Amino acid sequence: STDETPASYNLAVRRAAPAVVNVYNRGLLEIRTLGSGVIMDQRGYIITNKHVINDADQIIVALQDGRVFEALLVGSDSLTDLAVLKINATGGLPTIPINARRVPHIGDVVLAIGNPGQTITQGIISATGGRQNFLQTDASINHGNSGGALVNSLGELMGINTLSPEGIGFAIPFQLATKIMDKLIRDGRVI
Amino acid sequence: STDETPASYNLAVRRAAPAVVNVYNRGLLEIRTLGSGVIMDQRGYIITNKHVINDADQIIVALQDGRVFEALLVGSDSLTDLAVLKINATGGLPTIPINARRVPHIGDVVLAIGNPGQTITQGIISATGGRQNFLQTDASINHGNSGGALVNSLGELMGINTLSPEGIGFAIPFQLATKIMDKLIRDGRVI
Amino acid sequence: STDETPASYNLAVRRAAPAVVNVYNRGLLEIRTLGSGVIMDQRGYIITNKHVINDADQIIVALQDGRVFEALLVGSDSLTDLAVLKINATGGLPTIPINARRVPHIGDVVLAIGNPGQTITQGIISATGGRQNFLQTDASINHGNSGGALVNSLGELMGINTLSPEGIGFAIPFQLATKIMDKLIRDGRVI
Repeated sequence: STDETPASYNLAVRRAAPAVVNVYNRGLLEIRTLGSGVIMDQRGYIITNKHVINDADQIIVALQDGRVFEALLVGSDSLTDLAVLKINATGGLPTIPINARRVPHIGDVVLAIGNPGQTITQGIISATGGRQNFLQTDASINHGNSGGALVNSLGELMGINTLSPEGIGFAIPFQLATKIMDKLIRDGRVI
Repeated sequence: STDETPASYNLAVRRAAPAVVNVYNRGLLEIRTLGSGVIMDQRGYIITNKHVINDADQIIVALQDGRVFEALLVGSDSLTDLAVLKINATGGLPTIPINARRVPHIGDVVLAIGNPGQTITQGIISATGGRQNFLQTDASINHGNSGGALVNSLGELMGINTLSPEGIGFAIPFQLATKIMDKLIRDGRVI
Repeated sequence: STDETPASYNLAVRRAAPAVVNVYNRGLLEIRTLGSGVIMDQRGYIITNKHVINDADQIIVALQDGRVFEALLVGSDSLTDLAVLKINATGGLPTIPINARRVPHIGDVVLAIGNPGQTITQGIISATGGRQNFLQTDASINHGNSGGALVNSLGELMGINTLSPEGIGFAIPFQLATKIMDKLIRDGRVI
């Protein structure tokens, strides 16, 4: 035992977890924990759930490495319950690994990462995903990880954890989430 | 990441999932989803749960590949809550992989496959299984997969998912299910 | 399929499960199942939950191999809900594998072993752990395994399953559990 290495998905945690953040509201002084989010690129864009940021007076985002920014709402999308936020990117933002060539398959191991410290759960893709139906997994998806990332054993993004037929959780496929993000960055709320 | 392959049990899904079917009732016009089932052999026999087919006016079975047959009830077994159905086998029926030599061990990875699209969940054998006590697993077993198959990482049948001490699901060991099926094929309902 | 070997954590079950025991009460004749426990060393010391043994007239411990001892309460610790018991050690007691050099990492596969036959569930370490916060896992932790062991793929002890924010279970890190045990062996109940 002392010699061998335990079976683990910590590799995927190290690669992906730095990019998953905590999202807060700062009403006026009161601070509330809204949910989780995912940093997508170096420009400083972040995906979360529309319900997380629906009634936010001031939106704060907190990385695992200690940094704390204020975020502005780029726009949202009610059908997929997504929302894009924006923050100034100090040189060096951790971003969620994305592989556009990677095709998710049923049975793929996935970790749901969310920051209520950080909390990670394991399952598989039960079913591959408005425009299209969503990705299903038996990894626990709750408020503490709603808006966070779902990743495979390599750390590659498979989807965005979402809330709301029992024992199964839902994520929005990363292909669709990317397209919704882009369209929200250009136009605003899009229909 | 782009180079490497994600950890996955999709191999077992491809081998086993084609054999798991949807079972319906066709009362007179109304169609209801009863549950799931498993095709056992080329003769066209199918195992499901006695409770799934208990009050069926007309029984319909639907494969993943698009084919739709009517099934007749060969007989049932109340103690194990199993039921054997029969359909005409067009040349080429997908059958559930079975390995009679394979000995299931505690800790074995298992997938619960059921067709409510198809839905798959992952766990292990918590406990190895009337005549004998049943197999236990922490893979989610619900109505959407009740009557479906439980399989290992190789796709080999370990048992038949059944419903009805929390957080644990139950399947009937494939050895016992085979024997009950045979006895139901020969005699009818057996005691 | 017939050739290949199923993915399994049965290795860790064989190494660790023999050490996890059933704990009973023997009030005066009535016998009740209190919960689970873990044999730590050859001296015959056993860890369980303070709540399992809180109102015990007579404490009985039963190994998987058939042996049945009476245990005496060495002392307890309310903050961590732990308790140390003692039994006479016939030559040959199975003990829970412990690796003091092993550092638990987030994402590590873990099995929760408890004896309500024996029942085992699988998850990962969601979060690494009074003195310190506890270890989190998505492996099912219930009464049937409360007081039992949490182990990695190698069978090495990671913590003691404990009961009492949804979908997540808690174990006391094995490093802290060792220290509490020692201090309870020397002084008694410790503060």
